[PDB]
Order: sequence, then C-alpha cells, then structure tokens
Amino acid sequence: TEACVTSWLWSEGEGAVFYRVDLHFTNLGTPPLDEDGRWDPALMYNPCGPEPPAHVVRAYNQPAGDVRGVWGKGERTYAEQDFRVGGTRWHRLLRMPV
Amino acid sequence: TEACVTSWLWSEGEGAVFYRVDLHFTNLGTPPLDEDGRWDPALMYNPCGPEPPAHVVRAYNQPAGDVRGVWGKGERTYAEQDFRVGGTRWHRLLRMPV
Repeated sequence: TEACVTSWLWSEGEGAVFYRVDLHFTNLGTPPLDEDGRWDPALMYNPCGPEPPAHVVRAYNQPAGDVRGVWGKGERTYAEQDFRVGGTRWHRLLRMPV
Repeated sequence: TEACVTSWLWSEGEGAVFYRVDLHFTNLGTPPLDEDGRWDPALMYNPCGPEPPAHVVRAYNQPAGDVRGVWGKGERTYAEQDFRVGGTRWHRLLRMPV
C-alpha cells in the first residue's frame, strides 16, 4: 500500500546540480521476522536501481539539522536545510506536515 | 524510472509498522535560480501524492546519529539509525555509498 511525498535538492558552484526526489513509501504490513523479532531488510530485499550518482545520494541522505528557511505557502510548505558536504554547499527542501 | 535508491524505516512496540521507501531521482539540470534571475518552474511543482501519515514522515526525517554502518545486498553500504521520537522507537536505514 502506497504513499508518496516530494523533495528538492540542489548544490552550488561549478557543476551544480538540481534534483527532484519522489519518496515512494510502501507499507509492508507485518513482514516475516527472525528470533527475538528483528527485521533485516537490507539483506532480505532487492534495492531499486540503477543508482543516482554517489555524491548526490550522500548529500540527500546527509544529516543536517538546522532548518534555515521555510518555503511555499498554505498547505504545500517546505523546510529548507542548508549544509556543506566537503566544500560543496547543498540546499534540500523537505515537505513538512501539520 | 530514471535513478533510484532504497531506504527502510520501522518502529517497535504495539502498532509497529514497517516501510520500504524508494527514492526516485530526476535530474532537473541547473539549480533553479538563474543569473537573470528567473526561477525554474520545476521547483516545488506538482508534488506527488497522497502523502504518508505525519508521524511516519516525521520519523523518516528525524535527526539522529548513525549507530553503525551495514551491508546491504551486493555489498551496498547503509548507515543505520536507532532513535526515539513521540514515545516510539524507530529504526532507519539510509543508502550511503563511497
């Protein structure tokens, strides 16, 4: 059972990039578990692919904490995080709920 | 349909839920503010839906340190987080390539 939400992300400087990210959320209900009751999905299931470039993925999946701006209006509002990853500055807009 | 990575997110306790998240990446070219300075209409345009429930989204984006790194079908590296938010304990896996 499916849901989705969209992010945006872009870097600065020479060779700057700009991506849309559609996060497709799938509810797996109650999957099979081991003893104790632990799930090990990275090893159980096949990942999607082919992968985007390495540095783009590291940047999107970076922790960054400091919400530094709020974009958009009304019901479609986005939190901006602003961070560097090895000399490259990134901006990442995340949908923020109510 | 272009470039893709996978994440995993799950909770413990009664009402535990389990989710696969596929992150679809679409290269949009140059960062959205040009030197003129006009905006790319692609930015925040046509967000996907419907959106996942608020506690799920919040959990997915909660700041949390990496507990450990794991593999990963095909020796693919993931960062793991183990954290609590809203009284609920969550586990999270994020694709993190080098």
